[PDB]
Amino acid sequence: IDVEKLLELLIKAAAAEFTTYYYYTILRNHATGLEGEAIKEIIEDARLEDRNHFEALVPRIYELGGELPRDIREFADLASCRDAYLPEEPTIENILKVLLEAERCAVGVYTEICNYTFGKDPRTYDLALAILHEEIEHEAWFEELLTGKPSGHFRRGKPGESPYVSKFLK
Amino acid sequence: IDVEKLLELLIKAAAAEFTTYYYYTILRNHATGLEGEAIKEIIEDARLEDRNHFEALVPRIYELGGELPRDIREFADLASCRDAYLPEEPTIENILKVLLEAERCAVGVYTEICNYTFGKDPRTYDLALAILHEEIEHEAWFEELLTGKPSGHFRRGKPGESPYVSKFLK
Amino acid sequence: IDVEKLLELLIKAAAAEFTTYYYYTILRNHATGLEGEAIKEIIEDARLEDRNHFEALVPRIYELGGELPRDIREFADLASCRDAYLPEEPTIENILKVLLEAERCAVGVYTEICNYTFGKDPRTYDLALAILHEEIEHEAWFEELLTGKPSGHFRRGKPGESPYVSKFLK
Amino acid sequence: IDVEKLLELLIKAAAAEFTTYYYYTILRNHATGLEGEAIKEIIEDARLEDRNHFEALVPRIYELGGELPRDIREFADLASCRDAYLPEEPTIENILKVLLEAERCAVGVYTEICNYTFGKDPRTYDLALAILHEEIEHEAWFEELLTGKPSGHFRRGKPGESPYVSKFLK
Amino acid sequence: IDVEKLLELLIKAAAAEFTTYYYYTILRNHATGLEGEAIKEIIEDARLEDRNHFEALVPRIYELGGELPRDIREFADLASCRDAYLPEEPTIENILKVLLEAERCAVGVYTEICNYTFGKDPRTYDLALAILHEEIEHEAWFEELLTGKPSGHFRRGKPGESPYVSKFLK
Amino acid sequence: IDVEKLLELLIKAAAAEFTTYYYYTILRNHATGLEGEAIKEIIEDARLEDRNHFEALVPRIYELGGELPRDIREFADLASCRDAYLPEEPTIENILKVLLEAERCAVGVYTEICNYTFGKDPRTYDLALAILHEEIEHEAWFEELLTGKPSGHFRRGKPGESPYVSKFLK
Amino acid sequence: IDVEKLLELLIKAAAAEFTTYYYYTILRNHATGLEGEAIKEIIEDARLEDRNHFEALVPRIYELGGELPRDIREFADLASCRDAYLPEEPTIENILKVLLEAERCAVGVYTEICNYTFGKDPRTYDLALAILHEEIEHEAWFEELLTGKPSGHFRRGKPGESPYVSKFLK
Amino acid sequence: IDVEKLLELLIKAAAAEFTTYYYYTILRNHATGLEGEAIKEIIEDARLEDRNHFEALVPRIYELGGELPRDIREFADLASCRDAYLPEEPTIENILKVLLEAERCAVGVYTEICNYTFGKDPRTYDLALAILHEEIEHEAWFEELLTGKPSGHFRRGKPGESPYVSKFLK
Amino acid sequence: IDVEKLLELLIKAAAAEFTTYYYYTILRNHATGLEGEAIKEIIEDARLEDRNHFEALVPRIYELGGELPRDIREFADLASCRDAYLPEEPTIENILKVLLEAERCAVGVYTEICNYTFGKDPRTYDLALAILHEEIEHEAWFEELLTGKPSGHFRRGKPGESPYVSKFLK
Amino acid sequence: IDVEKLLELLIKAAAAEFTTYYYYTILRNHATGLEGEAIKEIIEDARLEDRNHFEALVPRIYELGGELPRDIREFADLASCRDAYLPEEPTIENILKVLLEAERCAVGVYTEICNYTFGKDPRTYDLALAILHEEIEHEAWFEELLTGKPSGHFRRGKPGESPYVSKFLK
Amino acid sequence: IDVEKLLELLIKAAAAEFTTYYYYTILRNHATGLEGEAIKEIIEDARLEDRNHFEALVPRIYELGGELPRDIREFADLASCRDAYLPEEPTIENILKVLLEAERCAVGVYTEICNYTFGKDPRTYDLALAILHEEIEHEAWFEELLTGKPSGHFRRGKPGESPYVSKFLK
Amino acid sequence: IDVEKLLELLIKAAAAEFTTYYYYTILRNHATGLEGEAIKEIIEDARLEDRNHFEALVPRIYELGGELPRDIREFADLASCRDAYLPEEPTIENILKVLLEAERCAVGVYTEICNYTFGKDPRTYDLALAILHEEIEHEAWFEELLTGKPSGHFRRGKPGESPYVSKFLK
Ligand SMILES: [Fe+3]
Ligand SMILES: [Fe+3]
Ligand SMILES: [Fe+3]
Ligand SMILES: [Fe+3]
Ligand SMILES: [Fe+3]
Ligand SMILES: [Fe+3]
Ligand SMILES: [Fe+3]
Ligand SMILES: [Fe+3]
Repeated sequence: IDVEKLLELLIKAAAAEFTTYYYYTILRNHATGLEGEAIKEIIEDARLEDRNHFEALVPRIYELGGELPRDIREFADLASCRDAYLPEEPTIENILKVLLEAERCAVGVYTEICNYTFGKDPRTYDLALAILHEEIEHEAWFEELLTGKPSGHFRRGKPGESPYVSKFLK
Repeated sequence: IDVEKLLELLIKAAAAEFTTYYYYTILRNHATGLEGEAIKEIIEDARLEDRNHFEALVPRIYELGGELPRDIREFADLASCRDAYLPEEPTIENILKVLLEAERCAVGVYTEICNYTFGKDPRTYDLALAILHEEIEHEAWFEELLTGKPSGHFRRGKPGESPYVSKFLK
Repeated sequence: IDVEKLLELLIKAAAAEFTTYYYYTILRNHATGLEGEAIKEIIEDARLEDRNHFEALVPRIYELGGELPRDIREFADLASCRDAYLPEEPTIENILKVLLEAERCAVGVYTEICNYTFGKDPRTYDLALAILHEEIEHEAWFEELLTGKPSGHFRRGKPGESPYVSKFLK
Repeated sequence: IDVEKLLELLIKAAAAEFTTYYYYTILRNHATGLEGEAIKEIIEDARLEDRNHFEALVPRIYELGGELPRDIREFADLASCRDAYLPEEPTIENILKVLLEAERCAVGVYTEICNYTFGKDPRTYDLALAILHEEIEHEAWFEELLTGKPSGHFRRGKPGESPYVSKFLK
Repeated sequence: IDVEKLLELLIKAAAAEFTTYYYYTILRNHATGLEGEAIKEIIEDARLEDRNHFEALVPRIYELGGELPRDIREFADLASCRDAYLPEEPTIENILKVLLEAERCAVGVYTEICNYTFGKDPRTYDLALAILHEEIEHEAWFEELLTGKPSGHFRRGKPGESPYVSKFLK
Repeated sequence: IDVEKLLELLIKAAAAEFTTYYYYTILRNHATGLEGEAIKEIIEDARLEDRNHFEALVPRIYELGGELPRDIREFADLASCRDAYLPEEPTIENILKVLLEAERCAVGVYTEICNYTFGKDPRTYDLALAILHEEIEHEAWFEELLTGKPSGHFRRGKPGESPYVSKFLK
Repeated sequence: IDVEKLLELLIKAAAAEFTTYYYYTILRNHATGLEGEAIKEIIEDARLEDRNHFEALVPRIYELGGELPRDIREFADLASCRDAYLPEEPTIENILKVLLEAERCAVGVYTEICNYTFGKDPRTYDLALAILHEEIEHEAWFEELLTGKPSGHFRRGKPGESPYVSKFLK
Repeated sequence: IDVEKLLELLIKAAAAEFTTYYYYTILRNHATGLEGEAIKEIIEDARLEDRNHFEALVPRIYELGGELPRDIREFADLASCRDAYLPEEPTIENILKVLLEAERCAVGVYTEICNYTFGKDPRTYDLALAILHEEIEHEAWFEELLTGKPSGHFRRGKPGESPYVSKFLK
Repeated sequence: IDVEKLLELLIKAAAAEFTTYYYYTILRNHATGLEGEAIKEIIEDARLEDRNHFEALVPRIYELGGELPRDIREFADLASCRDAYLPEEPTIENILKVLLEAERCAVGVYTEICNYTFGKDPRTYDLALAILHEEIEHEAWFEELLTGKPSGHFRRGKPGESPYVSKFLK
Repeated sequence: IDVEKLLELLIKAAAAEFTTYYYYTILRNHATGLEGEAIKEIIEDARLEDRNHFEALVPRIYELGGELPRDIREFADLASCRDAYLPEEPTIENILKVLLEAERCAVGVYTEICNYTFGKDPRTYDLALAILHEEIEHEAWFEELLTGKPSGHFRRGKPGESPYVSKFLK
Repeated sequence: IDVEKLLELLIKAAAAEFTTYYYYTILRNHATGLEGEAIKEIIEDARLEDRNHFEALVPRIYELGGELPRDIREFADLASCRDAYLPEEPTIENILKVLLEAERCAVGVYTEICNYTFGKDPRTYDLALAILHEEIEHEAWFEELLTGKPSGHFRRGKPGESPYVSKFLK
Repeated sequence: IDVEKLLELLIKAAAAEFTTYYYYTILRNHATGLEGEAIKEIIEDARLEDRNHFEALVPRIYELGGELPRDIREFADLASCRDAYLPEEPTIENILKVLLEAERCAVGVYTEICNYTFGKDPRTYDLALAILHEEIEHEAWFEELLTGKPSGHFRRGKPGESPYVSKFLK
């Protein structure tokens, strides 16, 4: 494995998770009214688990000899996803669209990392797989709410449970 | 008490609970969208408690000298209720209709067993009464969601609590 | 501080909390249907915390040399708020209107008590402040549900948590 | 069963429990001195369990198609017991007399409901029986304290345990 | 109900439970070897739950105006069962025979009490029913071990759980 | 990956787990006598974990765009294993034979799914691997009991622990 | 050590604890009125810990090759203490006298066993010492209540804690 | 704020709490007999919470640049209260008099500190307020026991709970 | 109070906390070697509590009618503190210098907010006071490590305890 | 006490415990079949508690100025017991013979240490006594399984409880 | 035993523990800087356990008919150790010297008490032994930190665990 | 896969873990002084997790048809690592060198096993991967302490947590 490339991938994914922890706060606060109370706890579940994803990526970055960038704006500019901005018309459907685009991008990032470390770096692969479980379940929550396609998921009992990444957490 | 008749009643009710544990899984997965997120945890609450009802009926069946049937298809064909099939147009209102018919039938089954063992078999009566509490509360949840008639119930804190049948559970 | 005036304020506020514990029960039971399941746990959260507010006001009343009135009808007639009556047309929006008027009055009562005991009676001030936190958060829940204005609150994990008044509770 | 009669009985008993939750607060605060510290926790135990009795009666009332009355004064005027007023000479013995009259009336109310729903409405019967256990134990506590007749009861570990009605509570 | 007769029944049953708590200790210690390790935890489960049965009968005896007899030998001589003596040849099969005779007698005692208080004394009936659940499950454990007839019971997780009588325990 | 083939494999394996949850109940109840008490908790451990396997397979099926079949008999007819029928001579050795054939088939099913999704679908692979851990340990328990070959496993502390699949459970 | 003598001492002390568990039940129920509520929890604390003393003595008896006697009346007749009979005039002071005589005898029994096994049988010595701690604290509770001599003890948080003998308990 | 003056106040109050932790031990041990068992747990509650007050004052003293005095006798000589000496005639009423004088002095000390840091040092003010809550509740317990004036307080569940100062404790 | 000014103050302080949560991660990772292991848990304690400070500021911002800025770079540019950059020579002493400058600035920010809302906005004042407690204790930890001045603080038991702000957290 | 002799005794006993932790693993894995499932948890209980014995001996060795030997083979060669080798014919009875010889030797080792430190080194004596309790109970388990002599012991609830040595453990 | 001599020894040792609880607070606060953070939790562990030693000595003093002295200065003047004064040059090494002298004196005090009550007063002996365990482990912590001699101890998980004296604590 | 080769690898790795559990005890005890207290808990964390690694390897060895060797010296001679001997000059830096060589060897062993079972034996691969996570984190702890290279790890909350291997543990 070319380890500088994996370090770029991992830093970009961790910037995606950190920015996501911010933008989801904003999105959570605008899920308002009767429809929004339905999706608020789900946004909060995804936001806390994603910040846990950041908390799991950083130790692996420093394991491989990389560092987080000096400036937090450099970090934000490195995000592998685009910013989950609040829509101009922040309806519940428009917000769900933004959240679904974010978790679809996140699934792709971690699929890319797993397809990079498969049979080559088992620790990073296992970590990217653990985050990929939770990003797939994030995408399913928001795609069932926005489109109605049944994907059989439930709401975590408490936000930030992160059942698949917890063994990388303290 | 004619104990073969009570054994038929109890086996038929346990087949109702086992099939219900399956069909409610299917119904749970199709409660989708913004309206469905409202009723999903309630379907899950009823599904887990009903499978707990099966888990409480089987020991009493073997107490009285009966057995579950050899083949699982024989068992399913013995269900005292009709199959809670997914409706052809699986809207939230049509699904609530199916769930309400299932829990109304279940209330009738356990009313029948209690009216059979009253003053005659106190253990089976107490057990049928404990399940009857939870089936009455299932019916009330779904009738408040479908019709709006206030029956004063809340959502269990965690699915499968089964507060009335727990003392028959392990 | 004129302590008979503070005792009137505190008794009137405790009658507001006790009556509110009753009327919110009624309002909780009529939050029915698909929209009402969304607001039921929020009504229950506010009802239990408000009865906890009564449970915190009574010890301070007897600290200052006051008593609850002999007759429970005298007590109800002393409520600093108006009765959160069930609306003639008990829709979800009309019920939210009633709940929001009740929690807006409650915020005003406890603002008045804090503006009375500020720098003068620190124990009563701290207690009125603790209740005022929870009444402000009640008002925000119901104003976000009724109007959509984002005020950034979540649902307590379990009803009656009363995180700000708990240190006055047993 | 004539269900309007059972609804009257159940509403009157729930008004008895709600008023009792108020009047026992007052009685608790006047159990003072060296003798009163002995009976205070017992008054608190009975007060919290009785308010739990109210919390268990209301869901059954709305199950059967009844409602709590619109006005809280109507409710108080419906109490099946007389008001546990603070005695004119509020000695420990006079207060125990009042508490014993209240719990003797409560035992009679729930005996009446059980004698009404026996073999006829098993859910309401089971609920009235669960409250009747705790009202019998309330009467025994206060009759042992006032007269010395041994009835073999202990103090609940924590107030409001309600071991017999808990399965109807949330 | 003739209450002196019910007091005799209840005192005799409580002597049965107290003596049983002793004799089961002895029987537990002689369940030795490879076969006995299988039945030891089951003997211990039944012994602790039976002593819990004594702990639940005594408060009801003093509720009804009765007392335990002055002398512990009078008490032992009042046991409604015969003494679960260690067999002359204390094999695992002979010990199981003794345990099964004891729990069959206990089922009969509590069936007799329930058939006495049915529709007449609901508190004592509920208590006798709760003990009767656990005595029926004791009989089933020992009859499955001695004869092999399937009655579908499992081993309690911890001895003395007493899931049916716990609400009468402190 | 041809996703309809993986959906067939996953539905067939989930029917195997659901039928197994039924048939193991029956097998559990006939593990009787002194020898059977030894294997009962082990049957119960495997039965509960297998029903947990069903509870983990269904969300992945609806993730991939599949559904459980409409009718529960269709589902049972799709089981990748043969029915763990009670043997004609239900001795402890014959029952162990049936249980060992069932868990050997289950190991083969999940080996097949893992050999299908390896390096191709990491979420389904991880899930099939988690179930495969527990099916390998089921096979080892029953092969040590039936043949005596040491495979170094212990009994789970509580049934249905499912230590490897729990992160897919709620 | 002459081990038959130590076995006599240990069997006599265990009969003292078993009879005490009975007689303290009776004494507990007659600690009535305002004064008795003060001493009831203390009687209950001593009763449960003493029955725990029986539960710790029996394993050591069977360790040393002894057995509990065949008949429970033989056992009661072997008690190293005299029977804590209910006094003819069962006042709170007379009951405290009886309880203090019982715990003074118990302190003497275990002092005798410790003075027997000192430097000779360390396991039995440690066990007799652990019971002797709790019997000394029982005597101090009852001597402070009856005479007022300060011995600095508090009430255990929950009855039957047995902090010194717990490591011999299961 | 003149910070040396606040440091004197805080050191004097912490010496009051440390000496109080000693003298309350002595007072606790002499609350003997039937009346004293009533007040013992209340003395223990106040003693442990007061030693917790010392544990909260010391970090704030070292925050502000002060130190505890070198010698423990200097410290004791700095106590803002007078020594809660055991009365010459240590009756329950005389001991309650001493305890009430101590907690009345403590309320005055912390009122003085709060009136010093109000709007000037918010951390010390909040800390002095938290201790002042618990000292007001100490005074109320002892004034209700000694005089009978109802102040509506209960006994903490466990000694040293310190619900208001706990957030300053470790 | 001019509420736009308080909203600026609160948004700037929340940007300080969010950036601090990032920069402290970086600082935590470079506290290396034998000296750094001493300060790592303290950096982690401060980092988690500061991110909790962000989690408490956002609900109050949306209460007062403000919002977090659309872009995360705008947010970072609004931080009331300067960026806790990793020093060019990242020794343990240089890192402690940076951490101490950050927590000294944070103490000043929250002193400014409290001096703004004192007697004017009690909810925001209480919140700013709760954060100010934890920022004062952060400054004391780092000033004791860097200079040796005794300020009497200990290490929180687990990172992110936030004992003073927890009642604002979920 | 000659402390080099006590250090030899303690090092030899700790080598006995460490080797025993290995050999019991092997013995545990060969307790197979229907008889072996009975004794497996008992072997596991003894193995974990014995490794806990090693964990308690090492701190006392370094207290007295001794060390564990440099090489792990030197350590194994110092074991005060002989190696609990797997028997050539590893039947359940032959394995029980080996386990009983090991725990009989262990009882003798710790009897020797206690007879060495009695009245001379109280810390080491107390530690050797705590291990001696658990070794006596190990011997009793295996002697009841192999010979049937009743010694009145039960199975620890969870392996490695070590109730007597836990206060020396971390 | 001459009990006045043992009472002197026990009162002097309890004054040593109480003064130590004060002086260790002071010593804890001056363990500053990078080296001091290493020893702070160890000082806190010893300080809390020593105050627990005081909490265990007082009940035994009042058991034997002794009392704590009337005045707290008399008590401090009775300390069996010398005052653990802050050194004139309070370096980490000088502070460790003071702490090691204090715990060496404490080991000698409790060795003296055990050598006094050996075979003569088993309760006091057991108590002095329990404190002597913890004082030996205190001495080992400080002697390993000051000199480097390996004595194999670890840091208690939480301060004031007091694993050996806890059974004397409430 | 050639299964005898994998059995050699797994037995050699389990001997590495068992010997490591011994040698780390020795290394832990010599991490003395002010610097050593910093690294002691980290040595203890690694030692307990490594012994947990042994506890996870043995069941997989007996799954695959292998056994631990008859003699514990044969086992030690099979260790895939070299013995982590105490250095001749046991400074903190020399001890860290030894620990880092041990965990670097362990990372290589488990990398070798994973590179052997990849896509071939998924259970053993998953197990070797779980141990490899914890061995990589062991190496990072010791390399950050010895060299200062930031690898972003923290100290486990309690020793032997083994977050990655726990699902293989009981
Ligand atoms: Fe993410
Ligand atoms: Fe059902
Ligand atoms: Fe019984
Ligand atoms: Fe006793
Ligand atoms: Fe104080
Ligand atoms: Fe901050
Ligand atoms: Fe000490
Ligand atoms: Fe390892």
